[PDB]
Amino acid sequence: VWALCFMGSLALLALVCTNRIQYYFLYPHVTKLDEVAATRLTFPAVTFCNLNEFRFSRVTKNDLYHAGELLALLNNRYEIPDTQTADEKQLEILQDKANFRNFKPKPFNMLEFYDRAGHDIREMLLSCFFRGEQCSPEDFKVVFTRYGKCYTFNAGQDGKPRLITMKGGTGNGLEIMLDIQQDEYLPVWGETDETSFEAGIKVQIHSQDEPPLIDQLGFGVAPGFQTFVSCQEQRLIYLPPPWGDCKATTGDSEFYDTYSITACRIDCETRYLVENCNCRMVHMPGDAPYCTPEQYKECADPALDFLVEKDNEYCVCEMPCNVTRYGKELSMVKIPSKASAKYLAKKYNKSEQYIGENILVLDIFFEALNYETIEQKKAYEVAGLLGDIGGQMGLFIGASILTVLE
Amino acid sequence: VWALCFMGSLALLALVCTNRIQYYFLYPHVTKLDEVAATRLTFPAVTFCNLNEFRFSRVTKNDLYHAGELLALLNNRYEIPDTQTADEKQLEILQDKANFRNFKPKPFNMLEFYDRAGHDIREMLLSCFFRGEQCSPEDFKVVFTRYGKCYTFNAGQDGKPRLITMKGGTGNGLEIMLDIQQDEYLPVWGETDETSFEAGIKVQIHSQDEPPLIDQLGFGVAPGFQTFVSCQEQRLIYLPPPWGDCKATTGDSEFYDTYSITACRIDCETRYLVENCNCRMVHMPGDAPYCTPEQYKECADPALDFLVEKDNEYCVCEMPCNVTRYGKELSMVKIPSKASAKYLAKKYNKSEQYIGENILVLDIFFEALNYETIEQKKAYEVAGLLGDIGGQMGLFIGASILTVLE
Amino acid sequence: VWALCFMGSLALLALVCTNRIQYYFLYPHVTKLDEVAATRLTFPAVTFCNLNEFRFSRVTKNDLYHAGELLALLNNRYEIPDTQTADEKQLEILQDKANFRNFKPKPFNMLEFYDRAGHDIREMLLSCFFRGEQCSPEDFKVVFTRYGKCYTFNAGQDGKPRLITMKGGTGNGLEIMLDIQQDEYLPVWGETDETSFEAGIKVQIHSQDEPPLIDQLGFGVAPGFQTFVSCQEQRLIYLPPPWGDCKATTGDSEFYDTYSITACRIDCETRYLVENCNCRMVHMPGDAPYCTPEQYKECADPALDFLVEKDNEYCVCEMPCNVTRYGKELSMVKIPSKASAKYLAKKYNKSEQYIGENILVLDIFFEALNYETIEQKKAYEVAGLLGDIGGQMGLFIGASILTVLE
Ligand SMILES: [Cl-]
Ligand SMILES: [Cl-]
Ligand SMILES: [Cl-]
Ligand SMILES: [Cs+]
Ligand SMILES: [Cs+]
Ligand SMILES: [Cs+]
Ligand SMILES: [Cs+]
Ligand SMILES: [Cs+]
Ligand SMILES: [Cs+]
Ligand SMILES: [Cs+]
Ligand SMILES: [Cs+]
Repeated sequence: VWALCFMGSLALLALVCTNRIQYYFLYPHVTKLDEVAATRLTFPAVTFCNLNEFRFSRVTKNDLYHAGELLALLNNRYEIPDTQTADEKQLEILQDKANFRNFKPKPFNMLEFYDRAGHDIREMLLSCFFRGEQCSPEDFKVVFTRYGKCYTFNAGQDGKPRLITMKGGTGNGLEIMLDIQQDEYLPVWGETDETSFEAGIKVQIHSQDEPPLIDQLGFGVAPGFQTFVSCQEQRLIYLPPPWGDCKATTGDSEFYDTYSITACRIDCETRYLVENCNCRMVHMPGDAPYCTPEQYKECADPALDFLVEKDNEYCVCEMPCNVTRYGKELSMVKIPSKASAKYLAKKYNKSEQYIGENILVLDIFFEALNYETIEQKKAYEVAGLLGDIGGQMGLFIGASILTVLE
Repeated sequence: VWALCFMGSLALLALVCTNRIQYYFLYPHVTKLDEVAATRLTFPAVTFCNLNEFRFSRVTKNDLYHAGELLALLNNRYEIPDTQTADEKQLEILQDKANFRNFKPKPFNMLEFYDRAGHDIREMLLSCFFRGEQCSPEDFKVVFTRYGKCYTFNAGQDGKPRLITMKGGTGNGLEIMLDIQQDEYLPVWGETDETSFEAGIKVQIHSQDEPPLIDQLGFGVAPGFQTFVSCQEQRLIYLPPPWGDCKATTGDSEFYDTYSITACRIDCETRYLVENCNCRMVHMPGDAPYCTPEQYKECADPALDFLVEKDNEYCVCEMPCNVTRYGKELSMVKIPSKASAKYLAKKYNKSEQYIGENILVLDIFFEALNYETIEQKKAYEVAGLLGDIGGQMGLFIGASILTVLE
Repeated sequence: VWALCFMGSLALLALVCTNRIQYYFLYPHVTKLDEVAATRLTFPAVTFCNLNEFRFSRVTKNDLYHAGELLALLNNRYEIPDTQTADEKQLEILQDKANFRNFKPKPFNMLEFYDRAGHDIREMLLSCFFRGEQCSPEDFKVVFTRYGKCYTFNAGQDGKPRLITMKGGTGNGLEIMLDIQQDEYLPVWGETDETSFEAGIKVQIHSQDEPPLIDQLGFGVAPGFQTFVSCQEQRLIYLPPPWGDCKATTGDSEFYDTYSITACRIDCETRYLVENCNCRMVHMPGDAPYCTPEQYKECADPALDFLVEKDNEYCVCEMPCNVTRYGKELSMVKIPSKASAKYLAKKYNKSEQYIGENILVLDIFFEALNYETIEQKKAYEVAGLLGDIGGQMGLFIGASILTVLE
């Protein structure tokens, strides 16, 4: 008599049991977030670039011939544009070296042009301090970006015993004072991908083993300010194939020997430009010929402009399994003060005007809670499934012992 | 003999079993946080407002009569305040149209005043680019806030095939150059909720289907800078009644057909002002009469000033079950450079002074890890409880088989 | 016959069972993150400091004698440095009170010097508003930092019924307008830890019961801007000994009666300076003698400079079990506008130049989602282990009933 709903007690097992086994096959994960004060923490690499690509005093006669149009300094008939914009003192200088009567074109490449005309760390870096220790231009590695000759502090390449951070605050990080040298900025007479309307620098904080994409990803620092950048290192760990679609951390993709989102982007930005312009830009890796100024203006610029703005399809990247993110909070105070302008003016052999317009202090450091791990953890292991459907079996063929008793 | 602590083995079951069943009734939840590089991602809406509400050249004789006191331009006896502050060239203009001898008041409402005197996108927008494509004032929807005539890029209303983002960097987002038109700013002679001491604009990044609250929630952008806004879309999902107290996402509340915190706030800001001033402000929805300048100064301003600063009680909102947050990291570089000022001066038919004081470049884009889900997941399902108290029952009436054996 | 792999079915139990018991001993935890719109939320404390330590008009003859070298105003032979930098009008004033012929040294201590020469809230605070209510210098508590005489709004010490926040937006928070008084800045003739090249203020948002470390942790606010600081309170809860190594929240460590990272840092910064200079700095607690200017320059500065930049070893802190973090997003607009400069100039009895160079508006408020809890939760309780190894036992000595049946 009392056994009709005992096979109905089998119906309860089925419904409850069949969902815990479906839940496993969804392969669900939870998140383990730990914000903590670390010790012996590795300091990131800091890349920076002047927003002006070429120093006006270094642009030679041959430099202007090959690259003039690309820099919007010459029209098509190799002369100064009909318009343009002043300048009483500069137009004298430029038209003198725009005189091509007497001139025969000499060999030219953009990498050497960037390298020589590009702004120099040795005259930009007025002051460097990391953790009490004073750094020099030696502590900065030259790296080429779409901006030109750029510089990486703490690149930590070749034997260099990487710099560590212990606690929070400005003192436990990097401080640099810079002269952006506005009096060396190329006159802007038109708009091209090489000229800008802005004075200042671009900065990007990244892992030593991930290349910069400062054109796209970087932050700006304005001249005539001290800028505080309070940071936090975020370690993001993901789960392999069955739970999430991450690509393996330890390589292995193309021109760089560490897989990251940025490396993957530059990888096929190189492929794309080679497969379309027969040409690579200055900042791209590989061994293809460097783009000639004519190829930059006709092919290489629009090609990369297409990839970084229009493309929805060609250069897309998978998620790596390890990602380092840098949370940052920015802040400014004015430099110089009325009470200090004259000091710095004298100290660096400069006008008081100049100091207010060119001088810049950068502070990169971490806050107290400097380290964050965001790791995806498995929610239902195989053993926990068996221990749940097992203890589910012995509940309707094991806890029936107390219902038939009553 | 060996059965005295077997009912003491029942005591172990009770203590361990009664806490796993209490743990279920706490209804606990965990968090699933996923920061990832997305694809086919929806671009937010961008609302912006000039901090000056009314263009000085558009304030007519009738405009000054009705709204003069509210704008701190006239005292109570309809004349220019006894003090005030200059200006040799402006006081000539204002006192000419402050001459009310010969004048008879004409019909007036604030919405039309805002609409006509309000700053115009067509003369503010000097440059617009989204993802390589150039935008025009057509791509901006006019929206009224407490600031006045404001504008929303990518409002995505009425058929408009919403704009998408693929990757990280400035190129995959919006860039706009603006003239805030300081020479059109109303003279500030006193302090009111309509005048400000600041030049610049207010910006707010929000969902297409959530209204702006830019007065309260927005960020500022200063003139004479290029400002980079690196973003991250954060999707926050919460749990319904038993686990958390969220209100349903899909409606359904009052003047807007999507429930959000901002919509809920404006909802009863409208109710409150109607139920206290017999009046609605220009930016509020519904069908009540628009506030007259006199009602603004006497009733509507203090009423809303009470709600947004003092009120602890009247207009409080429940959490929605879906929230879109935008993490943002701001950055500046100077505009113009010494080497480009003259170009832009000529390009827009303006003084070099003007360019340094009025011109502004805004960049809104997402970083590489553009998308974040913060979803609350159930920690103890009903099936996992049964599989644990079941496997708990068969441990003291099932693993006694190995203790009586020894 | 059908019993050879039944002891092989014992092998399955062993492998699956021995990992769920190893998983427990790893003591794993998950994370519960809840971003929500709060109510009745406690407003933080806001500390700020002028970047100039000593007001030029308050530096007396005796002040210059004792502290002159430390301030880089005097060389070693008690005279004005041979160089230095101007100033036609200031060098007249300073050399008059640098005349020590006729002068006999009087008693001196840095705390009184900071207290008297330090910038005064009563002449810096031009405007204060919190949630519609106007605040005065009374609402600001004087606190000494390495900057000098600094000020804390909403310190909430001694009976003060702490201020609350309800919703998001500028209105539900603090707004302050400041004159940093650049015309009162001490001339900078050299570089010391007491002089700076920057005009502006340092700000830090912290818990009422945690001291400031504004030198290290604070953010800057530049003069001639309105700065918006959109905030979010983050409550971080950690797990005691067995799961994580947190130190107890409710005390109990040294000079402050609440354990926090900042309190712990100042604790042994005090110990260190006492145990090395026989000396404490002005901002440090305890009862040791205050450092004399000579001791500052010779001992106390380099000692603390060592701790905040070089030290990897001496002053390291454990994690507390409760931490309050403040996420912040910064933003600027220009002050004053061309149309308002003259008003403020007149209002505060100042030059139009002065207003552009000294005036500053600060806005501290929370966004809509103002409150965040990041709490570490236990992943495998003891009861859930037993209910899993129990339901694991009764799966190979309980679900064999269906395999021997077939
Ligand atoms: Cl790409
Ligand atoms: Cl409200
Ligand atoms: Cl320390
Ligand atoms: Cs450009
Ligand atoms: Cs490789
Ligand atoms: Cs206002
Ligand atoms: Cs509705
Ligand atoms: Cs200093
Ligand atoms: Cs204590
Ligand atoms: Cs379980
Ligand atoms: Cs279980």
